[PDB]
Amino acid sequence: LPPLVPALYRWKSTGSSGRQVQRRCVGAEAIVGLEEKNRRALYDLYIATSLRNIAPASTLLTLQNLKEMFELALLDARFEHPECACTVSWDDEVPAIITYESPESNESARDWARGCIHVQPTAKSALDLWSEMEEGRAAANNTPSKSIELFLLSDVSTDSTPIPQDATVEILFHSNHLFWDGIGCRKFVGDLFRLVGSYIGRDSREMKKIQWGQEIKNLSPPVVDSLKLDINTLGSEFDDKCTEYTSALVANYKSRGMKFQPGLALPRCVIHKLSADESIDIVKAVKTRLGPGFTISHLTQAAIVLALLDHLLSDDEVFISPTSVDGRRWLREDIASNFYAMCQTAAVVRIENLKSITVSHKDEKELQVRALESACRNIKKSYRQWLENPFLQALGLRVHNFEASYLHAKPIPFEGEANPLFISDGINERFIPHEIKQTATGENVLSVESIDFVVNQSLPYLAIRLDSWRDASTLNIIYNDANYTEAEVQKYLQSIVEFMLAFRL
Repeated sequence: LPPLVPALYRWKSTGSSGRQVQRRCVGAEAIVGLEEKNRRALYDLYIATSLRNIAPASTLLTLQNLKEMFELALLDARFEHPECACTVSWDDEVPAIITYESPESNESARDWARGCIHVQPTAKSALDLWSEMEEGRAAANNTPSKSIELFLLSDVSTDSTPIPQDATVEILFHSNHLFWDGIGCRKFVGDLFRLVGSYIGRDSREMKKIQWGQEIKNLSPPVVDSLKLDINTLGSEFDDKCTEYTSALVANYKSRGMKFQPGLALPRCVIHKLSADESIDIVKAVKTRLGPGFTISHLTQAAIVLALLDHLLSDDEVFISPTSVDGRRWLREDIASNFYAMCQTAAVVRIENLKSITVSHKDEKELQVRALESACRNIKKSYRQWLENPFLQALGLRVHNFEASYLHAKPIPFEGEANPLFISDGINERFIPHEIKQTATGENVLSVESIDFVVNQSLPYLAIRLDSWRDASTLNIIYNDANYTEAEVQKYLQSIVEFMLAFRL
């Protein structure tokens, strides 16, 4: 297994002015950056936010003036976090190249921001537009997505129609996954919602010009150089643990699992929003039944497994799932909480003795609870083997480099069957505010009602995401519609939800 490598991934000035820098991407970046996949938007991130106009009656909003305010916000945000204007290129190597260049002029910067914000008077939701964009893609037939763009939608006649009191404005954020992980992208949405507050109800042309060039130092530093651990100190324990992961990875590609139909078509999504009341009861049941260190994310992973067992093989089968985790805790404290580029690593969930946890929905509640509890303890114990290790972020970078190379070499890496994968997105309040306010007055202007986070799926496994907003948990399953019917995914999602609900006290 090739080593890191830190020098290989640092920012480099590409010319005399210092205004353009580039770096070879690393780890999970290399996976989502694979040229043949990135050009087809195969891992693109979308965040669908539904907002409600709760502003004072004297605040006049239109799609046209919202676009103007978000252009201003996006410029401020580019200064704070220039990942939003990085671009991608490739040579003959597997890892993508990430470039950042300061705007050549304030005019050029303004042109760029205008180019990233779009509006439509329409009744379509943000997710309706995702569907349309993916259908349109696809039909249009090979250019990588921008780091970020926004689409503002509202059911009004024109872009100068005042948005009625309590009317919905939807925003779809669309990002090339190369330049962010889910955390960084949501943090950036939060930043835009903060920054746009400066421009509601005002002389923006007269405001202090941004000194372009000065934001280069605001790019997230290279992950390798940001670690607590000195990677030069690594040895055979590190190599063995990396090999344990890559062995699990390769075996997961080849393992028995959920049947799928071969092919490739469009990414699709099925969403189940649990009520706040249900979510609070589920979280309480986890705390009570299982205690500290256990979470609804563990329970969801447990329910995924029980739903899989109920849906379906060898006596000694082990459920093995190479998952990804946020790597920020492995970064130095003064970097870790302000990191917008990809910062992901890897763990392997393992659950043995599947027969002992095989329960139907018609079995006694106590049997189901006991099965879920067993699985949760297996899940948490698994994570412990990975998360307690100080080299884990370094391992992620190294093994994900390998994974990118594997996926380049094997474009159809699953055959016949693929087990569902769980991704926890966590609590959205960490990153995005409940309201957009007029900053000068503190007045609420737009209520952020719902947040749905989607990542395009071009591989044949069910990718199951959990997050939370306003104390309500949402489960989303993203799948490719060549591989499953919507009905079977819905059936599976409902099964997972039913087991989660069964855990309630």
